[PDB]
Amino acid sequence: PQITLWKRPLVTIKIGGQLKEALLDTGADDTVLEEMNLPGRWKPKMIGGIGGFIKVRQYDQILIEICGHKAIGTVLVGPTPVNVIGRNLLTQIGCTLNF
Amino acid sequence: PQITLWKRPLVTIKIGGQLKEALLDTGADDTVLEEMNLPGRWKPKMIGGIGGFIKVRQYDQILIEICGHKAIGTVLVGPTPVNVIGRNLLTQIGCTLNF
Ligand SMILES: CCC(CC)CN(C[C@@H](O)[C@H](Cc1ccccc1)NC(=O)O[C@H]1CO[C@H]2OCC[C@H]21)S(=O)(=O)c1ccc(OC)cc1
Repeated sequence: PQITLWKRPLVTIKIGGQLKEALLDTGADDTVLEEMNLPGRWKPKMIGGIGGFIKVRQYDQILIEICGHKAIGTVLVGPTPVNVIGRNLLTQIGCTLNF
Repeated sequence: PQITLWKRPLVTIKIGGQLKEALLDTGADDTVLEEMNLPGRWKPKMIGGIGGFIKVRQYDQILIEICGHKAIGTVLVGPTPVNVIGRNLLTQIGCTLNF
């Protein structure tokens, strides 16, 4: 689809078999989701944003469907203000910026 | 143009008579720029992201050119680690997300 930006580009995602709403975020290198349960192993990591750094759990090679498009990649879980889909997954679904 | 997301979507902007690099950021409601001593009145504001909130100065009706596309709107100035062009201006230059 072509998504205009008068509203937040929020979309439905499927991860761990569960539906969620997430923000398509071209300013995020990484995908960061709010606290949730995911199966498999994870590693503790740090990630920094506009206000400083937070502790996240890093899940690698996670299946996630974004607005009907499949991706498999790294998902960070932690106290982010909102679920964000970052460039690591936006590239996989073929998302580009156009003006 | 079309911008892929293999790397950060950095572009040159002109604001306050200065050229700077800034992210085209679909996840930013507002535009947030590195500390700069703009003239005119402003209003205090706090904006939150990963890590928490930062204090910024809100300037209204600021002229800003993004890849040769002119815009005018609100710009927030403060200790951000990166310049981000938010949806308030991305809509003015006709920017969409496409996949
Ligand atoms: C609330 C959603 C999101 C935070 C997630 C908001 N951000 C825009 C993002 O694009 C920032 C913009 C941003 C980019 C880089 C450094 C600071 C901020 N990116 C970001 O935090 O990404 C992190 C996750 O992936 C990593 O790659 C970048 C940092 C990591 S922001 O910078 O904090 C922000 C911008 C405008 C605003 O107006 C009300 C309020 C908050």
